[PDB]
Amino acid sequence: NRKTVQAPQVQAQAQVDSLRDQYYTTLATEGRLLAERDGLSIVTFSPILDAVKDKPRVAEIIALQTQLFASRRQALQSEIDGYKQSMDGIRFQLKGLQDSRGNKQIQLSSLREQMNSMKQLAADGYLPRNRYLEVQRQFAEVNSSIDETVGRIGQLQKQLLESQQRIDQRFADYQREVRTQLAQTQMDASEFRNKLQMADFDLGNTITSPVDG
Amino acid sequence: NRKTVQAPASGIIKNIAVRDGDKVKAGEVLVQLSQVQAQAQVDSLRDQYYTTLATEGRLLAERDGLSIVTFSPILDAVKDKPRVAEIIALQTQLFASRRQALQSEIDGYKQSMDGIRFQLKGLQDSRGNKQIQLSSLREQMNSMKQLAADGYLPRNRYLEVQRQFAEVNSSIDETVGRIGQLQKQLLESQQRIDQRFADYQREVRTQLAQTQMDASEFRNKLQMADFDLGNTAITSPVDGTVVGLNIFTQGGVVGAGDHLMDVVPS
Repeated sequence: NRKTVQAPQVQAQAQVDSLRDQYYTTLATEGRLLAERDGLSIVTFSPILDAVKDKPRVAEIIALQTQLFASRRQALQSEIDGYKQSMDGIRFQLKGLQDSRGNKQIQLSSLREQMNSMKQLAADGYLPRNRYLEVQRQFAEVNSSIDETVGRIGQLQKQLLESQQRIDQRFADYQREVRTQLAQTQMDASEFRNKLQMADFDLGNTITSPVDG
Repeated sequence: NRKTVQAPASGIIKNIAVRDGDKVKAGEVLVQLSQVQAQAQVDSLRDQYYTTLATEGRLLAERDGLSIVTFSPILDAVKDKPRVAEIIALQTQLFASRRQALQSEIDGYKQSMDGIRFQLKGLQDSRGNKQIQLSSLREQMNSMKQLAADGYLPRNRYLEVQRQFAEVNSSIDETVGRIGQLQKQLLESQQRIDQRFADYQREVRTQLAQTQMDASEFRNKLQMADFDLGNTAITSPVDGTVVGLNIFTQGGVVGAGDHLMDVVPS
Protein backbone atom coordinates (compact mmCIF):
# COMPACT_ATOMS: atom_id res chain seq x y z
CA ASN A 1 0.00 0.00 0.00
CA ARG A 2 2.51 2.67 -1.23
CA LYS A 3 5.66 4.23 0.28
CA THR A 4 6.66 7.89 0.76
CA VAL A 5 10.08 9.45 0.16
CA GLN A 6 11.04 11.89 2.96
CA ALA A 7 14.79 12.71 2.93
CA PRO A 8 16.31 15.93 4.57
CA GLN A 9 27.72 16.04 -4.78
CA VAL A 10 27.13 19.77 -4.44
CA GLN A 11 28.85 20.98 -1.16
CA ALA A 12 29.08 18.01 1.17
CA GLN A 13 31.78 16.88 -1.26
CA ALA A 14 33.82 19.81 -0.03
CA GLN A 15 33.36 18.70 3.58
CA VAL A 16 34.42 15.19 2.67
CA ASP A 17 37.48 16.55 0.90
CA SER A 18 38.45 18.58 3.94
CA LEU A 19 38.09 15.72 6.39
CA ARG A 20 39.97 13.58 3.88
CA ASP A 21 43.25 15.49 3.72
CA GLN A 22 43.29 15.85 7.54
CA TYR A 23 42.78 12.14 7.81
CA TYR A 24 45.60 11.49 5.29
CA THR A 25 47.83 13.70 7.38
CA THR A 26 47.10 11.54 10.37
CA LEU A 27 47.74 8.33 8.34
CA ALA A 28 51.15 9.63 7.26
CA THR A 29 51.99 10.68 10.82
CA GLU A 30 50.94 7.25 12.07
CA GLY A 31 53.11 5.45 9.52
CA ARG A 32 56.06 7.52 10.67
CA LEU A 33 55.34 6.92 14.34
CA LEU A 34 54.74 3.18 13.91
CA ALA A 35 58.10 2.96 12.19
CA GLU A 36 59.72 4.86 15.08
CA ARG A 37 57.98 2.83 17.82
CA ASP A 38 59.45 -0.32 16.40
CA GLY A 39 62.95 -0.12 15.00
CA LEU A 40 62.22 -0.04 11.33
CA SER A 41 64.74 1.38 8.90
CA ILE A 42 62.10 2.66 6.50
CA VAL A 43 58.57 4.14 6.94
CA THR A 44 55.84 2.21 5.14
CA PHE A 45 52.64 4.12 4.48
CA SER A 46 49.03 3.05 4.54
CA PRO A 47 47.46 1.57 1.39
CA ILE A 48 44.87 4.28 1.86
CA LEU A 49 47.58 6.88 1.27
CA ASP A 50 49.30 4.49 -1.10
CA ALA A 51 46.35 4.26 -3.45
CA VAL A 52 46.33 8.03 -3.87
CA LYS A 53 50.01 9.29 -4.20
CA ASP A 54 49.19 11.29 -7.30
CA LYS A 55 47.32 13.98 -5.34
CA PRO A 56 49.93 16.69 -4.64
CA ARG A 57 48.92 17.41 -1.01
CA VAL A 58 49.27 13.70 -0.30
CA ALA A 59 52.62 13.36 -2.10
CA GLU A 60 53.69 16.39 -0.07
CA ILE A 61 52.66 14.94 3.31
CA ILE A 62 54.35 11.63 2.52
CA ALA A 63 57.54 13.44 1.53
CA LEU A 64 57.36 15.38 4.74
CA GLN A 65 56.97 12.29 6.86
CA THR A 66 59.83 10.52 5.06
CA GLN A 67 62.04 13.51 5.74
CA LEU A 68 61.01 14.03 9.37
CA PHE A 69 61.55 10.34 9.92
CA ALA A 70 65.04 10.47 8.41
CA SER A 71 65.95 13.57 10.43
CA ARG A 72 64.84 12.07 13.68
CA ARG A 73 66.62 8.76 13.09
CA GLN A 74 69.82 10.47 12.05
CA ALA A 75 69.62 12.60 15.17
CA LEU A 76 69.13 9.69 17.60
CA GLN A 77 71.87 7.78 15.82
CA SER A 78 74.32 10.65 16.06
CA GLU A 79 73.43 11.36 19.68
CA ILE A 80 73.98 7.80 20.93
CA ASP A 81 77.17 7.50 18.83
CA GLY A 82 78.25 10.65 20.61
CA TYR A 83 77.61 9.00 23.95
CA LYS A 84 79.65 6.00 22.94
CA GLN A 85 82.69 7.96 21.88
CA SER A 86 82.36 10.00 25.05
CA MET A 87 82.60 6.70 26.86
CA ASP A 88 85.51 5.75 24.64
CA GLY A 89 87.30 8.91 25.73
CA ILE A 90 86.64 7.98 29.32
CA ARG A 91 87.99 4.47 28.75
CA PHE A 92 90.97 6.07 27.13
CA GLN A 93 91.53 8.16 30.28
CA LEU A 94 91.21 5.10 32.46
CA LYS A 95 93.98 3.37 30.56
CA GLY A 96 96.50 6.09 31.35
CA LEU A 97 95.49 6.27 34.98
CA GLN A 98 96.09 2.52 35.25
CA ASP A 99 99.57 2.93 33.70
CA SER A 100 100.45 5.47 36.31
CA ARG A 101 99.01 3.40 39.11
CA GLY A 102 101.12 0.42 38.14
CA ASN A 103 104.32 2.43 37.80
CA LYS A 104 103.66 4.00 41.21
CA GLN A 105 103.13 0.49 42.57
CA ILE A 106 106.56 -0.38 41.38
CA GLN A 107 108.08 2.69 43.02
CA LEU A 108 106.12 1.71 46.14
CA SER A 109 107.53 -1.83 46.36
CA SER A 110 111.02 -0.41 45.82
CA LEU A 111 110.64 2.08 48.66
CA ARG A 112 109.37 -0.79 50.76
CA GLU A 113 112.43 -2.86 49.95
CA GLN A 114 114.81 -0.06 50.83
CA MET A 115 113.05 0.40 54.17
CA ASN A 116 113.34 -3.34 54.88
CA SER A 117 117.03 -3.52 54.07
CA MET A 118 117.58 -0.62 56.41
CA LYS A 119 115.72 -2.56 59.09
CA GLN A 120 117.69 -5.75 58.46
CA LEU A 121 120.99 -3.93 58.75
CA ALA A 122 119.70 -2.48 62.00
CA ALA A 123 118.69 -5.96 63.14
CA ASP A 124 122.29 -7.09 62.46
CA GLY A 125 123.86 -4.32 64.55
CA TYR A 126 124.66 -1.94 61.73
CA LEU A 127 122.64 1.22 61.68
CA PRO A 128 122.73 3.21 58.46
CA ARG A 129 124.10 6.76 58.41
CA ASN A 130 121.15 7.16 56.07
CA ARG A 131 117.84 8.52 57.48
CA TYR A 132 115.08 5.88 57.25
CA LEU A 133 112.49 8.49 58.17
CA GLU A 134 113.12 10.21 54.82
CA VAL A 135 112.12 6.95 53.16
CA GLN A 136 109.12 6.61 55.45
CA ARG A 137 108.08 9.97 54.02
CA GLN A 138 108.65 8.99 50.36
CA PHE A 139 106.83 5.73 50.86
CA ALA A 140 103.90 7.50 52.53
CA GLU A 141 103.77 10.04 49.71
CA VAL A 142 103.79 7.49 46.95
CA ASN A 143 101.06 5.74 48.79
CA SER A 144 98.81 8.82 48.95
CA SER A 145 99.63 9.63 45.35
CA ILE A 146 98.44 6.19 44.51
CA ASP A 147 95.24 6.88 46.39
CA GLU A 148 94.69 10.01 44.33
CA THR A 149 95.14 8.12 41.11
CA VAL A 150 92.73 5.48 42.43
CA GLY A 151 90.10 8.08 43.41
CA ARG A 152 90.35 9.58 39.98
CA ILE A 153 89.77 6.11 38.50
CA GLY A 154 86.71 5.46 40.65
CA GLN A 155 85.36 8.78 39.51
CA LEU A 156 85.82 7.91 35.87
CA GLN A 157 84.16 4.47 36.30
CA LYS A 158 81.24 6.13 37.94
CA GLN A 159 81.08 8.49 34.99
CA LEU A 160 80.91 5.75 32.34
CA LEU A 161 78.24 3.99 34.36
CA GLU A 162 76.25 7.26 34.60
CA SER A 163 76.66 7.95 30.94
CA GLN A 164 75.39 4.44 30.19
CA GLN A 165 72.33 5.09 32.31
CA ARG A 166 72.08 8.32 30.31
CA ILE A 167 71.87 6.36 27.03
CA ASP A 168 69.33 4.02 28.51
CA GLN A 169 67.48 7.10 29.70
CA ARG A 170 67.36 8.68 26.27
CA PHE A 171 66.17 5.59 24.45
CA ALA A 172 63.46 5.24 27.09
CA ASP A 173 62.52 8.92 26.82
CA TYR A 174 62.29 8.54 23.06
CA GLN A 175 60.13 5.47 23.37
CA ARG A 176 57.71 7.18 25.71
CA GLU A 177 57.56 10.29 23.55
CA VAL A 178 56.89 8.31 20.40
CA ARG A 179 54.24 6.14 22.09
CA THR A 180 52.45 9.21 23.46
CA GLN A 181 52.42 11.00 20.11
CA LEU A 182 51.33 7.75 18.53
CA ALA A 183 48.32 7.13 20.75
CA GLN A 184 47.27 10.75 20.25
CA THR A 185 47.63 10.37 16.49
CA GLN A 186 45.61 7.17 16.59
CA MET A 187 42.77 8.91 18.40
CA ASP A 188 42.79 11.60 15.75
CA ALA A 189 42.82 8.92 13.04
CA SER A 190 39.67 7.52 14.64
CA GLU A 191 37.75 10.80 15.13
CA PHE A 192 38.54 11.58 11.48
CA ARG A 193 37.49 8.16 10.34
CA ASN A 194 34.12 8.43 12.03
CA LYS A 195 33.50 12.03 11.01
CA LEU A 196 34.33 10.91 7.45
CA GLN A 197 31.84 8.01 7.51
CA MET A 198 29.29 10.66 8.45
CA ALA A 199 30.27 13.14 5.73
CA ASP A 200 30.15 10.29 3.23
CA PHE A 201 26.69 9.47 4.54
CA ASP A 202 25.62 13.01 3.84
CA LEU A 203 26.98 12.95 0.32
CA GLY A 204 25.26 9.62 -0.37
CA ASN A 205 22.07 11.64 -0.04
CA THR A 206 21.76 13.96 -3.08
CA ILE A 207 18.98 10.95 -3.06
CA THR A 208 16.39 8.48 -4.41
CA SER A 209 14.52 5.41 -3.04
CA PRO A 210 14.45 3.42 -6.13
CA VAL A 211 16.86 4.87 -8.72
CA ASP A 212 14.81 4.21 -11.88
CA GLY A 213 11.16 3.48 -11.13
CA ASN B 1 131.45 33.68 52.94
CA ARG B 2 131.71 30.12 51.65
CA LYS B 3 128.48 28.29 50.89
CA THR B 4 127.87 24.52 50.69
CA VAL B 5 125.53 22.71 48.24
CA GLN B 6 122.96 20.35 49.77
CA ALA B 7 120.53 17.85 48.23
CA PRO B 8 117.31 19.14 46.58
CA ALA B 9 115.19 16.02 46.08
CA SER B 10 115.76 12.64 47.64
CA GLY B 11 116.49 9.80 45.22
CA ILE B 12 119.22 7.87 43.41
CA ILE B 13 122.26 9.72 41.99
CA LYS B 14 122.97 8.09 38.60
CA ASN B 15 126.32 9.90 38.04
CA ILE B 16 128.63 12.73 39.21
CA ALA B 17 130.46 15.11 36.86
CA VAL B 18 132.94 16.50 39.42
CA ARG B 19 135.78 15.50 41.80
CA ASP B 20 138.21 17.42 44.05
CA GLY B 21 140.66 19.91 42.53
CA ASP B 22 138.28 20.92 39.75
CA LYS B 23 137.04 24.54 39.35
CA VAL B 24 133.47 25.72 38.65
CA LYS B 25 131.65 27.57 35.88
CA ALA B 26 128.66 29.43 37.32
CA GLY B 27 125.86 26.94 36.66
CA GLU B 28 127.70 23.77 35.58
CA VAL B 29 126.31 20.27 36.19
CA LEU B 30 127.89 18.56 39.20
CA VAL B 31 125.47 15.64 39.64
CA GLN B 32 122.57 13.91 37.84
CA LEU B 33 119.80 11.56 39.01
CA SER B 34 117.93 8.75 37.19
CA GLN B 35 114.86 10.94 36.64
CA VAL B 36 112.74 7.91 35.83
CA GLN B 37 110.05 8.62 38.40
CA ALA B 38 110.22 12.38 37.80
CA GLN B 39 110.15 11.74 34.04
CA ALA B 40 107.19 9.49 34.59
CA GLN B 41 105.19 12.05 36.50
CA VAL B 42 105.89 14.67 33.88
CA ASP B 43 104.84 12.22 31.19
CA SER B 44 101.56 11.30 32.89
CA LEU B 45 100.60 14.93 33.54
CA ARG B 46 101.53 15.70 29.90
CA ASP B 47 99.21 13.01 28.91
CA GLN B 48 96.29 14.23 30.98
CA TYR B 49 97.00 17.76 29.86
CA TYR B 50 96.98 16.64 26.26
CA THR B 51 93.60 15.04 26.78
CA THR B 52 92.01 18.19 28.10
CA LEU B 53 93.62 20.18 25.24
CA ALA B 54 91.87 17.99 22.74
CA THR B 55 88.60 18.34 24.57
CA GLU B 56 88.97 22.07 24.92
CA GLY B 57 89.57 22.45 21.19
CA ARG B 58 86.30 20.62 20.69
CA LEU B 59 84.29 22.63 23.18
CA LEU B 60 85.55 25.98 21.82
CA ALA B 61 84.47 25.01 18.36
CA GLU B 62 81.09 23.82 19.62
CA ARG B 63 80.64 27.02 21.58
CA ASP B 64 81.37 29.22 18.56
CA GLY B 65 79.54 26.85 16.21
CA LEU B 66 82.68 26.49 14.11
CA SER B 67 82.27 24.13 11.15
CA ILE B 68 85.56 22.36 11.89
CA VAL B 69 87.41 21.70 15.16
CA THR B 70 90.87 23.31 15.37
CA PHE B 71 93.38 21.98 17.90
CA SER B 72 96.07 23.73 19.95
CA PRO B 73 99.44 24.03 18.28
CA ILE B 74 100.95 22.21 21.25
CA LEU B 75 98.93 19.17 20.37
CA ASP B 76 100.04 19.63 16.78
CA ALA B 77 103.71 19.59 17.78
CA VAL B 78 103.32 16.24 19.54
CA LYS B 79 100.75 14.74 17.13
CA ASP B 80 103.25 11.95 16.42
CA LYS B 81 102.66 10.54 19.95
CA PRO B 82 100.12 7.72 19.53
CA ARG B 83 97.84 8.63 22.50
CA VAL B 84 97.81 12.23 21.27
CA ALA B 85 96.84 11.17 17.75
CA GLU B 86 94.28 8.85 19.30
CA ILE B 87 92.59 11.49 21.37
CA ILE B 88 92.52 13.93 18.51
CA ALA B 89 90.82 11.30 16.43
CA LEU B 90 88.26 10.63 19.18
CA GLN B 91 87.57 14.31 19.81
CA THR B 92 87.13 14.96 16.10
CA GLN B 93 84.76 12.00 16.00
CA LEU B 94 82.76 13.14 19.02
CA PHE B 95 82.56 16.60 17.45
CA ALA B 96 81.31 15.28 14.09
CA SER B 97 78.66 13.34 15.89
CA ARG B 98 77.46 16.15 18.13
CA ARG B 99 77.26 18.79 15.41
CA GLN B 100 75.39 16.20 13.39
CA ALA B 101 72.88 15.34 16.10
CA LEU B 102 72.14 18.98 16.68
CA GLN B 103 71.60 19.70 12.99
CA SER B 104 69.46 16.62 12.55
CA GLU B 105 67.28 17.53 15.50
CA ILE B 106 66.80 21.15 14.43
CA ASP B 107 65.97 19.86 10.92
CA GLY B 108 63.34 17.68 12.54
CA TYR B 109 61.73 20.63 14.20
CA LYS B 110 61.75 22.72 11.04
CA GLN B 111 60.18 19.89 9.11
CA SER B 112 57.58 19.31 11.76
CA MET B 113 56.71 23.01 11.79
CA ASP B 114 56.45 22.87 8.03
CA GLY B 115 53.98 20.08 8.65
CA ILE B 116 51.91 22.27 10.90
CA ARG B 117 52.02 25.00 8.19
CA PHE B 118 50.92 22.52 5.51
CA GLN B 119 47.99 21.66 7.77
CA LEU B 120 47.04 25.30 8.34
CA LYS B 121 47.02 25.88 4.58
CA GLY B 122 44.26 23.32 4.11
CA LEU B 123 42.38 24.57 7.14
CA GLN B 124 42.49 28.18 5.86
CA ASP B 125 41.28 27.07 2.44
CA SER B 126 38.43 25.17 4.02
CA ARG B 127 37.49 28.21 6.11
CA GLY B 128 37.47 30.46 3.06
CA ASN B 129 35.16 28.18 1.17
CA LYS B 130 32.91 27.95 4.18
CA GLN B 131 32.75 31.76 4.33
CA ILE B 132 31.43 31.65 0.78
CA GLN B 133 28.85 29.03 1.60
CA LEU B 134 27.79 31.23 4.57
CA SER B 135 27.26 34.22 2.32
CA SER B 136 25.26 32.28 -0.27
CA LEU B 137 23.11 30.85 2.49
CA ARG B 138 22.39 34.24 3.95
CA GLU B 139 21.36 35.73 0.57
CA GLN B 140 19.04 32.74 0.04
CA MET B 141 17.56 33.09 3.54
CA ASN B 142 16.78 36.71 2.59
CA SER B 143 15.06 35.73 -0.67
CA MET B 144 13.00 33.24 1.40
CA LYS B 145 12.04 35.96 3.89
CA GLN B 146 10.73 37.85 0.88
CA LEU B 147 8.61 34.98 -0.42
CA ALA B 148 7.33 34.33 3.05
CA ALA B 149 6.24 37.97 3.44
CA ASP B 150 4.46 37.71 0.11
CA GLY B 151 2.61 34.59 1.24
CA TYR B 152 4.16 31.97 -0.97
CA LEU B 153 6.35 29.82 1.29
CA PRO B 154 5.26 29.16 4.91
CA ARG B 155 7.74 30.40 7.59
CA ASN B 156 8.34 26.70 8.50
CA ARG B 157 10.98 25.80 5.85
CA TYR B 158 12.01 29.45 5.99
CA LEU B 159 13.55 28.51 9.36
CA GLU B 160 15.39 25.58 7.75
CA VAL B 161 17.95 27.62 5.86
CA GLN B 162 18.72 29.35 9.13
CA ARG B 163 19.45 25.90 10.59
CA GLN B 164 21.77 25.30 7.63
CA PHE B 165 23.50 28.66 8.13
CA ALA B 166 24.10 27.94 11.80
CA GLU B 167 25.50 24.48 11.08
CA VAL B 168 27.93 25.79 8.51
CA ASN B 169 29.03 28.52 10.92
CA SER B 170 29.52 26.10 13.81
CA SER B 171 31.57 23.99 11.44
CA ILE B 172 33.65 27.07 10.68
CA ASP B 173 34.44 27.60 14.33
CA GLU B 174 35.32 23.93 14.77
CA THR B 175 37.89 24.54 12.06
CA VAL B 176 39.12 27.78 13.68
CA GLY B 177 39.45 26.04 17.02
CA ARG B 178 41.78 23.67 15.26
CA ILE B 179 43.63 26.56 13.62
CA GLY B 180 44.24 28.33 16.90
CA GLN B 181 45.38 25.19 18.63
CA LEU B 182 47.83 24.55 15.81
CA GLN B 183 49.09 28.16 15.78
CA LYS B 184 49.88 27.46 19.40
CA GLN B 185 51.69 24.24 18.44
CA LEU B 186 53.88 26.42 16.22
CA LEU B 187 54.74 28.82 19.01
CA GLU B 188 55.38 25.84 21.35
CA SER B 189 57.54 23.81 19.02
CA GLN B 190 59.49 26.92 18.15
CA GLN B 191 60.13 27.66 21.82
CA ARG B 192 61.16 23.98 22.25
CA ILE B 193 63.83 24.54 19.63
CA ASP B 194 64.94 27.74 21.25
CA GLN B 195 65.03 26.31 24.73
CA ARG B 196 67.02 23.28 23.79
CA PHE B 197 69.47 25.42 21.84
CA ALA B 198 69.89 27.49 24.97
CA ASP B 199 70.38 24.19 26.74
CA TYR B 200 73.12 23.07 24.35
CA GLN B 201 74.95 26.38 24.81
CA ARG B 202 74.53 26.09 28.59
CA GLU B 203 75.93 22.60 28.58
CA VAL B 204 78.87 23.54 26.35
CA ARG B 205 79.67 26.73 28.28
CA THR B 206 79.62 24.76 31.53
CA GLN B 207 81.65 21.85 30.26
CA LEU B 208 84.18 24.28 28.80
CA ALA B 209 84.45 25.94 32.19
CA GLN B 210 85.18 22.50 33.63
CA THR B 211 87.82 21.83 31.08
CA GLN B 212 89.47 25.19 31.72
CA MET B 213 89.62 24.45 35.40
CA ASP B 214 91.22 21.13 34.59
CA ALA B 215 93.65 22.64 32.12
CA SER B 216 94.64 25.08 34.74
CA GLU B 217 95.06 22.35 37.30
CA PHE B 218 97.32 20.36 34.98
CA ARG B 219 99.23 23.36 33.72
CA ASN B 220 100.25 24.49 37.13
CA LYS B 221 100.89 20.89 38.24
CA LEU B 222 103.11 20.31 35.22
CA GLN B 223 104.95 23.48 35.97
CA MET B 224 105.71 21.96 39.36
CA ALA B 225 106.70 18.59 37.90
CA ASP B 226 109.04 20.39 35.49
CA PHE B 227 110.62 22.15 38.47
CA ASP B 228 111.27 18.74 40.04
CA LEU B 229 112.75 17.13 36.94
CA GLY B 230 114.85 20.24 36.19
CA ASN B 231 115.99 19.97 39.79
CA THR B 232 117.26 16.37 39.46
CA ALA B 233 120.47 17.86 38.01
CA ILE B 234 122.40 19.73 40.72
CA THR B 235 124.48 22.85 39.92
CA SER B 236 127.13 24.97 41.73
CA PRO B 237 126.23 28.39 43.21
CA VAL B 238 129.62 30.16 43.37
CA ASP B 239 132.48 30.20 40.81
CA GLY B 240 135.58 28.12 41.65
CA THR B 241 136.88 24.75 42.93
CA VAL B 242 135.09 21.96 44.87
CA VAL B 243 135.73 20.42 48.30
CA GLY B 244 134.11 17.74 50.40
CA LEU B 245 133.23 14.62 48.41
CA ASN B 246 131.79 11.47 49.86
CA ILE B 247 134.11 9.74 47.39
CA PHE B 248 131.76 6.94 46.31
CA THR B 249 128.09 7.81 46.70
CA GLN B 250 127.71 7.19 42.98
CA GLY B 251 124.51 5.17 42.57
CA GLY B 252 123.41 5.48 46.19
CA VAL B 253 120.29 6.97 47.75
CA VAL B 254 120.30 10.45 49.29
CA GLY B 255 117.97 12.43 51.54
CA ALA B 256 116.51 15.91 51.76
CA GLY B 257 118.63 17.90 54.21
CA ASP B 258 121.79 16.05 53.14
CA HIS B 259 124.82 18.11 52.14
CA LEU B 260 127.34 15.94 50.33
CA MET B 261 129.53 18.62 48.69
CA ASP B 262 130.79 22.24 49.06
CA VAL B 263 132.20 24.69 46.45
CA VAL B 264 135.10 27.21 46.81
CA PRO B 265 135.96 30.76 45.40
CA SER B 266 139.39 32.14 46.46
